[PDB]
Amino acid sequence: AMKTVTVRDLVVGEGAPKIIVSLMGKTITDVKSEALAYREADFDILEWRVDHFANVTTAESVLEAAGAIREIITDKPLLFTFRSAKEGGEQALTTGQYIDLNRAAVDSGLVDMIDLELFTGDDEVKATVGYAHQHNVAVIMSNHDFHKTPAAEEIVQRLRKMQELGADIPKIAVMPQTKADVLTLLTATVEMQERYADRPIITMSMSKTGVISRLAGEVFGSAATFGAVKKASAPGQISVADLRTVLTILHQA
Amino acid sequence: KTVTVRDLVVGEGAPKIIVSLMGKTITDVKSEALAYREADFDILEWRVDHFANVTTAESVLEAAGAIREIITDKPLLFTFRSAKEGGEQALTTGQYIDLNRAAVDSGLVDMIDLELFTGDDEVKATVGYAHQHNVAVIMSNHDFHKTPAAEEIVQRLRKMQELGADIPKIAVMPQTKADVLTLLTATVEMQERYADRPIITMSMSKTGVISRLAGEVFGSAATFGAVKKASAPGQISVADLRTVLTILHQA
Ligand SMILES: [Cl-]
Ligand SMILES: [Cl-]
Repeated sequence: AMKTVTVRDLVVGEGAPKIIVSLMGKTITDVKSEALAYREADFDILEWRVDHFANVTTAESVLEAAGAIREIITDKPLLFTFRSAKEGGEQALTTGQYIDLNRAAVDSGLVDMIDLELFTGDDEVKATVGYAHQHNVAVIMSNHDFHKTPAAEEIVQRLRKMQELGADIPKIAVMPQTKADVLTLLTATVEMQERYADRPIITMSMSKTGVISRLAGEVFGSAATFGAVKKASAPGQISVADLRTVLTILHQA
Repeated sequence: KTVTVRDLVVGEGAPKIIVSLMGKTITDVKSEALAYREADFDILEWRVDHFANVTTAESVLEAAGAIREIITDKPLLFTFRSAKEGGEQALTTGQYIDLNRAAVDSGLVDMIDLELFTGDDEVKATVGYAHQHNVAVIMSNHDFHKTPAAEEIVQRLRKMQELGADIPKIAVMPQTKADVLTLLTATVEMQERYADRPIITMSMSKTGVISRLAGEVFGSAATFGAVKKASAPGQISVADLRTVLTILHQA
């Protein structure tokens, strides 16, 4: 049976899917103005897309920015996410730099969760998951394909490997090229959820064509969904207000 | 291609909303029609099988007239849902065909619903008759216990086209979550390979609700909502249905 994941008092895996929004700021000044602009938006988890932050290799700066968000947004769990260039991110980093950055986030005491990419390297992932858990920081383990939708079987295999590597919440986002691809993503979601999952999972088919996948998580088994405040962090994200509207209708229908 | 009934263009843009009106007497029918005046829907389906005196031709056409007098700006779809497809009363094939012919000849309805499994010759003759009077035909099939394989759902939709349906329609019942996706697969396959007109598909119950919401992407041209009482499992409130369809259209 599926256990839930509680982050800064939000319980993920129960009830209606939770809404995650991404905050993107190049400088400390932008991060602060965006955080202020997000303050009153209707979402559940705040993801900080750190790869949008210039010169992330200056430790003191990343810390300062994290502290700035944490003081403006006091009522939401914070997810620290450096999306690698490999998986659609805005910046290149070495594996070493990537792991150091996430370990720095963990020991800061400022973040509730970190995002770690499944294909970073098994050894590095196991170690960083261990380090996170030792500091009471949850891990969303992710995989993204911005060009195509892999076969359902391959999608399920990846989500299963995320569980094996210790993810608190497995997450996969794929790009549909056809309408059938959207159904392939939902099939994988259902099969994973019904046969192998023992914790919450997050799945999505990107683009306007895949939008339905961001709304039907309650029936098909995705525990959270991404929405946009102003600009999307990945294609297909709709406004958090509209997202909450639909999720509530579906929760009570 | 599209199907235009009055100023409503079916097959274009956001899926159109159909709601069912159910009443046993003329007074019930008037009461419901008045209540529906404010609801936001596109096509009014009269579930004739709920009417208590369907074998009295004078009564049925008075009820239809009553509805048309009240709802003057929406196309009216005349639907006698047979007991064998989950409806409220049983009629012989002859009575059912005669009832639909009388509806067509009345000039009061814009569309009729004919069940695919009525009998090929009777269906062809009634389709021809409706068309001769400029009445559109939604051809339907329902299964309240299971979901046929995708290939059989497609075959049925294809047969509906062959028999001259203006709009093929199929409703199936999911026993599992995978069955909901099977209905959507069949909808996509039909739409992309065989359809040359609008189609309506739905997986019933709350479990299949996605199928009532995602027609713009997957290829269903209309969807049923409920004003106060559902005409089949899984229908959601018409207001909420319009909200979701609009959000999906504007995404
Ligand atoms: Cl996303
Ligand atoms: Cl229905």
